[PDB]
Amino acid sequence: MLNRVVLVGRLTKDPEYRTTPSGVSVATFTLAVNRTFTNEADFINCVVFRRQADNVNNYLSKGSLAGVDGRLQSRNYENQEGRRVFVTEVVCDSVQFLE
Amino acid sequence: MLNRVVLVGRLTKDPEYRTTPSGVSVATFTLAVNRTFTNGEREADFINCVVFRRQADNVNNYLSKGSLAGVDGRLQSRNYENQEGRRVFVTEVVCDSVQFLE
Ligand SMILES: O=c1[nH]cc(F)c(=O)[nH]1
Repeated sequence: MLNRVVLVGRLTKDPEYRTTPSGVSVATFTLAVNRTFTNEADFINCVVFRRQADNVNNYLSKGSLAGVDGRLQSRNYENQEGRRVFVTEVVCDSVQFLE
Repeated sequence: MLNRVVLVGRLTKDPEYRTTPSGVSVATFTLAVNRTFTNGEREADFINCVVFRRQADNVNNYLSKGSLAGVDGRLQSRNYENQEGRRVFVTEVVCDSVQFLE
């Protein structure tokens, strides 16, 4: 079914590397996406698969402007405090490096 | 900045329909959005949506568990403390429009 999300925002921190529970490598970063209206940003976790993870970790850093096109994915997991965390993330088909 | 979400899916439950403390209609539901790829089995994503005003009224009046719907909106994050004292991070789709597809 149709699942498409597009964002332009600035990274809140330097991107990271991580391995999925199944051992697949990804890059992760958080995008601060300023709203168009007035009463503020939204903070959206993004996930890049395969070698695109290397472009993300080398070209972007905290404050970099980026654009993402991808799909929204839900998952959940138990954190270290033994707590069930529910997340909705953008799994990126492409990341555009705007600056 | 650019922030756009489009989804087609089916409601996992009857929408929840209420009037906020500002006086606006509010509707919430979870859209089960099937993935295009397959594992052979095909998995789904479960996206929390919220709609306000006339679109909320329409959602309550026409959508029910299992209904096919299309949403066009924006992705919003927020924070809250639960009664256990834990910070909970919320990501949901705030719908500008809902399309009824059945
Ligand atoms: O962050 C993630 N994105 C997609 C996945 F399939 C997963 O396991 N973890």
